[PDB]
Amino acid sequence: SPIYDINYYTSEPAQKI
Repeated sequence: SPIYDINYYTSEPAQKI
């Protein structure tokens, strides 16, 4: 269920993206 929170890969490159 907490798979939706696995998008932290995006939450990391806050500066990159």
